[PDB]
Amino acid sequence: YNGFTGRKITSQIFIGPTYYQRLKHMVDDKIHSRARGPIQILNRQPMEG
DNA sequence: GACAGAAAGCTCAAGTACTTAAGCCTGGTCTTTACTA
Repeated sequence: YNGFTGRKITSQIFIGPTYYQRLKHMVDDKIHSRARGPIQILNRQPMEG
């Protein structure tokens, strides 16, 4: 049944329990932004990493 | 003066030196100086 309106769904959906894994990769460890931060010593260019 | 031989020359196959080798990103760990003097 549709969660929003309560109407039945015309197609019949395949459902069941399946074993799922959470992986090490998370967005909080990958999100990054830069604006006039640290400057490399030799090239006077933005840092790496 | 006509031939042949010995010449410098020239070109053409093998061998050698040198080059590049995807893009971005995240971590971790280790180490710069150990050894003779």
